[PDB]
Amino acid sequence: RTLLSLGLLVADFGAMVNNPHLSDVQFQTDSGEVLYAHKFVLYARCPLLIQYVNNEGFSAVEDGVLTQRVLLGDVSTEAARTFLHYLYTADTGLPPGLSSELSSLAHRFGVSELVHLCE
Amino acid sequence: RTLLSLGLLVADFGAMVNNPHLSDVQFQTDSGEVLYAHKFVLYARCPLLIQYVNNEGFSAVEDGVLTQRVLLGDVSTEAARTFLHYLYTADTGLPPGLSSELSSLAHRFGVSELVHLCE
Repeated sequence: RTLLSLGLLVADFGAMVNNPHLSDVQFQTDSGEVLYAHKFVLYARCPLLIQYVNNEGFSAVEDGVLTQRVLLGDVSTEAARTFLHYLYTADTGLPPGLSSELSSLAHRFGVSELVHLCE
Repeated sequence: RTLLSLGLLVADFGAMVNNPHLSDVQFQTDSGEVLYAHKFVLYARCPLLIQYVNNEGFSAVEDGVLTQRVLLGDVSTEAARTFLHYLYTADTGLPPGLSSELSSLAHRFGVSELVHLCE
């Protein structure tokens, strides 16, 4: 069954969402909350988001280790997290209370399938 | 359709297989060929493989950038690549000419679903 194998893959990557381990990029929302992400995923799945990181980010050093942090304005921490979740897992079961915020994000960062789903 | 979204995710990660971009680990087979990999995936999908990397790897610096290289003995470059492909994409359509080599790898690194498929 490829569905079993795929189901395991989705759970595996889902466990990396907002996971500081191996994180080389951080998004900071308007609340001041930091969300951990991985360039591996951003680059593979969202060329425009990784360019935004490379263009508007700034370096931050914690414990002698350097990371890129990016401000991610005018969006709820919850929407930003759901967006990242979609990139890591392709999960389309997303809370409609967020559909409008997710759609702005998907449009800004060229995630067409997601604009489709957010109607 | 979650299947469309998932199909896109699988193609996206599939394009990272043996892709030097963002690579922080390399496997060297008996032929002397180097395969590029990403700890993000290994850690998310194969705890035993990432431990083997951390335990038996050695550091190599190219262009002032440091990577971990690991010898991956007694296996064909093609099998090693298919193994990595499975970790990145969960693809179960794997060439039976390799099933025996993949099974040794899956068993060594605790990928149970894959031992199942290799019969």
